[PDB]
Amino acid sequence: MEPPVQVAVIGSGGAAMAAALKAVEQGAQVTLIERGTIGGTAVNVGAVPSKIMIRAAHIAHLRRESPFDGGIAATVPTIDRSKLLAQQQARVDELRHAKYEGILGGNPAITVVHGEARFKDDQSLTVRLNEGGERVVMFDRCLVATGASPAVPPIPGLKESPYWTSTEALASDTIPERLAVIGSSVVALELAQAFARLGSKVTVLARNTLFFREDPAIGEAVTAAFRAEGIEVLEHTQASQVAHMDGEFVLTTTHGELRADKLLVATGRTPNTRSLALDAAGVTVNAQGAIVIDQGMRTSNPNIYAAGDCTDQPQFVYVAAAAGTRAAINMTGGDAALDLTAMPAVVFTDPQVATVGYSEAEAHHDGIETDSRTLTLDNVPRALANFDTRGFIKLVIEEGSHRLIGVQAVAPEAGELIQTAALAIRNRMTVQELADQLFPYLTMVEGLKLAAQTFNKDVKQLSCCAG
Amino acid sequence: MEPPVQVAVIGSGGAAMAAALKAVEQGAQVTLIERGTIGGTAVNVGAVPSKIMIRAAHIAHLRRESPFDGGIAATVPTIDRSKLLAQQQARVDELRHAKYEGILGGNPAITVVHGEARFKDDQSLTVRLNEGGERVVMFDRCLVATGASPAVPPIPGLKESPYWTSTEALASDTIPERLAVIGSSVVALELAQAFARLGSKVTVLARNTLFFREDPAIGEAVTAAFRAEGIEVLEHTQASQVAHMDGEFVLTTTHGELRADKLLVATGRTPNTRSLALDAAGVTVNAQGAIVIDQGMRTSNPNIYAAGDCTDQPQFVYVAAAAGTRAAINMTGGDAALDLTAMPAVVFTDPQVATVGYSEAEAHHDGIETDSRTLTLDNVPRALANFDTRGFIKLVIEEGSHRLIGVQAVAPEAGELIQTAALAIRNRMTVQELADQLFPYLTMVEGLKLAAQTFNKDVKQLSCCAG
Ligand SMILES: Cc1cc2nc3c(=O)[nH]c(=O)nc-3n(C[C@H](O)[C@H](O)[C@H](O)COP(=O)(O)OP(=O)(O)OC[C@H]3O[C@@H](n4cnc5c(N)ncnc54)[C@H](O)[C@@H]3O)c2cc1C
Ligand SMILES: Cc1cc2nc3c(=O)[nH]c(=O)nc-3n(C[C@H](O)[C@H](O)[C@H](O)COP(=O)(O)OP(=O)(O)OC[C@H]3O[C@@H](n4cnc5c(N)ncnc54)[C@H](O)[C@@H]3O)c2cc1C
Ligand SMILES: NC(=O)c1ccc[n+]([C@@H]2O[C@H](COP(=O)([O-])OP(=O)(O)OC[C@H]3O[C@@H](n4cnc5c(N)ncnc54)[C@H](OP(=O)(O)O)[C@@H]3O)[C@@H](O)[C@H]2O)c1
Ligand SMILES: NC(=O)c1ccc[n+]([C@@H]2O[C@H](COP(=O)([O-])OP(=O)(O)OC[C@H]3O[C@@H](n4cnc5c(N)ncnc54)[C@H](OP(=O)(O)O)[C@@H]3O)[C@@H](O)[C@H]2O)c1
Ligand SMILES: [Hg+2]
Ligand SMILES: [Hg+2]
Repeated sequence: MEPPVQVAVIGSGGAAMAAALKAVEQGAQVTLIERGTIGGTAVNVGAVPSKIMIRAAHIAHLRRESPFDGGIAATVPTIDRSKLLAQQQARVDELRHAKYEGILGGNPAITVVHGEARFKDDQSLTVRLNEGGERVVMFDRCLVATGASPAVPPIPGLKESPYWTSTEALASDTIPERLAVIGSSVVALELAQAFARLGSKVTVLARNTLFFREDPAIGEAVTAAFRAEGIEVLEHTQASQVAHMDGEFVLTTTHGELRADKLLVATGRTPNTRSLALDAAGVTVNAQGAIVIDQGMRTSNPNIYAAGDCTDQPQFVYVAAAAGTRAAINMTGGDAALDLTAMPAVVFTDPQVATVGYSEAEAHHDGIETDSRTLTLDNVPRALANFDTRGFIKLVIEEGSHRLIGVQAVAPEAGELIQTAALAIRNRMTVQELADQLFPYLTMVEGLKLAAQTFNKDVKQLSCCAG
Repeated sequence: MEPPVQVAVIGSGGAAMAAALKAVEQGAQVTLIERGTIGGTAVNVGAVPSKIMIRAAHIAHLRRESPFDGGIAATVPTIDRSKLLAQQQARVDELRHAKYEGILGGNPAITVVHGEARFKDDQSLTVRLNEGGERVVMFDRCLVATGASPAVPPIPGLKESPYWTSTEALASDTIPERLAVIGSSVVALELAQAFARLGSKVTVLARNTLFFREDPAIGEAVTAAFRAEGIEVLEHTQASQVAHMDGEFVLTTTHGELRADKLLVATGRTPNTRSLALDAAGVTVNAQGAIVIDQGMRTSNPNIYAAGDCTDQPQFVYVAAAAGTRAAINMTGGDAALDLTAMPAVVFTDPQVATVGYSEAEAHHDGIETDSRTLTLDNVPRALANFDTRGFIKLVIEEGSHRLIGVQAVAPEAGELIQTAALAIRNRMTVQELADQLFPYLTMVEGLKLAAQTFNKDVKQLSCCAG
């Protein structure tokens, strides 16, 4: 009779949870090791609390102003951040219980160990237990799903100052009068706008332009939107010194001296791999410290897998979970691979950013010949009816085949409409085929159809829902 | 040398516009006859003004209340309906110019005639001109695209009372203190909620239940939502007498006497065909007065076509436009057919209703064996993060193949997510295939994936974005 496979999982985030559950489903016995709070980043200090805070911010903003203020009075709402934080935290705590702790605890084929794991060799871990002492965890296969942590640039004075990462910002019980933000990508900008809408005077120090690594139309639209609601965006601006004196931050910058009550540093994340003794198990990392893996999540050691933010994978919980599931399949004798060809991504600013597939520049880099169309939102009936035409929908096609290969959008509800684009790309549709489908009038997603139609004719001279 | 085909178009709405433009593109000479305002229903008195008013209502509602009121103060906003109406009307007038009048006037192959057309015979019309007298319009082919008008039930006292249809409601410059609504489908309920949110005390007299012809889960959710925000929904209630006395409506009902300042009657629409002398051209109508057509929009007379609300077609401007385009193709020697298999539909209540493909009941009626899953919105991360879990997402599949054949949703942004469902149905995807696609976390559209996963496993015991 053959014994259950012994699977060790390091972490308890989206990747680890998916792996643990799939491994048990496949008949393995799981030992899961977590050094901090169960659930990792998405539930505790990431996606969930951030989206809640952004929704609160949206309501505050719309109470302050709207495109219908000519006929609907607005007021500046009083904000009780203590109550908002309590509400936010209760949902976080509830979800941690329901989807993480309750699922791990209610399964007898799973042992949770509260401690910090490192590799002893290629078939065992040593765990420094949170209650002191150690245990050894022997395994047949191991998944490393240790995630990442906020990166901190070596700006003089920053290290010893009382600055915030996303964690401390989300956990804060007060809205600061003045918030400085160093960074210019999704964490910085999601949180900058939320804090601004909840009452902070926000200044963003962007070392280049916003969303510098994305199609430049994205940063252009987001920058304009931010400035329109009173967020200061200092482009090509870095702080050379941080100080905290007489109860406030003092930043020395290329733009002059800036003062603020709180400072958010949102300058990327780094993989959590330095405490793992990966060399002891022959697990290779890249120049950023990320664990190198193939499409099956296999490391340089055949019995060790890695998934999620501790690898080079896109840092989205749906990617981490998908990777964990497939790692578990492979740890239990299967043959699975992760396909990210139609992976959507959403930035929860207002307007939202959403992308899927190739930008023009990404396609060019991969040797693909392209064409594109960029439909400004003043051509989308829904945006016109809302009297808010900030943004655009951009479609990228392969030349010759006219297959849709990418979409980038800046729009309210961009995160909803992007999934239609994602399915169109998955199903290898041409823009003509997409345009010939019926879309509902006066929805944002109708903009995909209208953009697709501009490859053939002028949408300006097209009648209502022609197609 | 062969002459341009002479195409007559009756109407100037979505169907007529699409046809006129396509006919010219195909080398025909168009004579378009319109008795009233250019643009017909969607732009002037339908979709556009209604969606604007509903958006205004949404802002008013969120200024009044939200799930975040524990930490964000709310006020009752003053509403200036004169300013809101002016804003609404300016957008209507702008769009009529841009997409209808400017397009017709700027094309020399198009003659617009201001008058009421009827058939003289099967190759000509007589037009009663708005400025008096008549002209004859000879044609080789004719498209009838005359739309529909609000239906009015023969309730004693109603005919001679100063009641509203959707037209008068949308054009009103004041929000009535008390609004009674007779009707229980999309027009009644879209407008009931908009008026309620803008300040009216609204009472809906529904002769059966809300959305009686739809999957019963829809009406159940909408009814609960309406009651939750103080709209009275009187089910199985009809008015047997209308009177207008001492400046108010007095309705005699099965629920007792009801009084209101204004009365909206929203009890369907009827095709505009009685003034057409259709018998003179051998064009057959059905028992409702709708012009009978095939999938190519051809009537009983081979030289006459019909499209839009004057037929039995679904009354959506995107259907009318698609039908008009294809009628024009067929009028100019082509072979086109309209496929409504993946036709989405959206109700702009809050939460929205959206449907595509078959309900369980519709599938059963067509001999299709089905299974289904209904995911309540308290399982959707986005809804949880918004602290608003009103609604559900329901998926209908064919048994055996597991092909997705229908989706019904009641949710905020249901109209956006429904298009992903529409494409999945177009591409003949199984629920397993849909579930294995990556969706963005904390979007409403993620609910489609989560619902799809419940055909295989319990979503309650699934970890974050497992899949
Ligand atoms: C502010 C913010 C907002 C975000 N918003 C979104 C969003 O809207 N949508 C989205 O899809 N994604 C979002 N993300 C990203 C998402 O949170 C991550 O991509 C995802 O949570 C990564 O999951 P994971 O399983 O790889 O790692 P994690 O969830 O980070 O879990 C790793 C776990 O391993 C533990 N650990 C590490 N080392 C050891 C060790 N040696 N021994 C024991 N335990 C260890 C850690 O304590 C941690 O609990 C956001 C992230 C942040 C920071
Ligand atoms: C309140 C309301 C809200 C709506 N909301 C939406 C929505 O959100 N989304 C959506 O897709 N659809 C919506 N609709 C439906 C949409 O407006 C219609 O389905 C669409 O406009 C029909 O277009 P059509 O071309 O068939 O007819 P119409 O646009 O009605 O045009 C018919 C034209 O023919 C003219 N005419 C009639 N008889 C004659 C004659 N004998 N001679 C000359 N001219 C004549 C009329 O004056 C009219 O201008 C809504 C409708 C209403 C009433
Ligand atoms: N909605 C979501 O899905 C979501 C939400 C939050 C986080 N996340 C994920 O979590 C990860 C972390 O996000 P992130 O926004 O922190 O990082 P990121 O997207 O990796 O971007 C790095 C940011 O740091 C800046 N930067 C780096 N070093 C700097 C320095 N020395 N000085 C000033 N600026 C510096 C970069 O500027 P330049 O671009 O100019 O180099 C850029 O703005 C990302 O993968 C992100 O997608 C996702
Ligand atoms: N968002 C959109 O796409 C949109 C918006 C507006 C309109 N439209 C379209 O325009 C058309 C008209 O919509 P509509 O809502 O007026 O009609 P509808 O959807 O055809 O529904 C008819 C309504 O009238 C009721 N009714 C009929 N006779 C009645 C009587 N004698 N007494 C009381 N109630 C009576 C019906 O009740 P029962 O159901 O109980 O019989 C039902 O509520 C529809 O095709 C609609 O889809 C679409
Ligand atoms: Hg349209
Ligand atoms: Hg998730």
